[PDB]
Amino acid sequence: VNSFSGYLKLTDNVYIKNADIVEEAKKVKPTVVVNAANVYLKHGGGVAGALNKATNNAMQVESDDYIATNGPLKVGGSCVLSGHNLAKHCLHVVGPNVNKGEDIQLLKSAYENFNQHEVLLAPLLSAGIFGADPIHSLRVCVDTVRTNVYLAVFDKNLYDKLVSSFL
Repeated sequence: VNSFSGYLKLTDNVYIKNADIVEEAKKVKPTVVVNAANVYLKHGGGVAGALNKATNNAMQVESDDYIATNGPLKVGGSCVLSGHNLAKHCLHVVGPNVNKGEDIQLLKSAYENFNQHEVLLAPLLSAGIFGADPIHSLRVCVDTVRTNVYLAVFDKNLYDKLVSSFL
């Protein structure tokens, strides 16, 4: 049993809810929250900007030190950093950004990072300002992630379309 509430069950391991991931993280304090990161861990907008704002910029300060030591992530890659006030850990995952021309086949590689964690609160990778089709992102998630994933979808209209169209 876990703390996640109000989710629709899509599969054995994937759950979905219309929710603000920031407000959901603050309520649950999950072991892992996933950030929709870029390779520079520059948390300007979208999910990343909202998560970072909720940490009072402490996520960005920690991230800048990580990049100064390690250099940029790979598209499809990830790193584990602090979850600050939101979670124990934040898994920063880089999905391909269609608005930069990145290979959508890298979306499966991105979701494979989730399999290193037994339970996660996450957004749909490469959705929103990363430009991919969220219906596609949900299909790749279901077909790639084997651990227990609780998906937060900010937009009510999109949530209802994801559920209605789910095979």
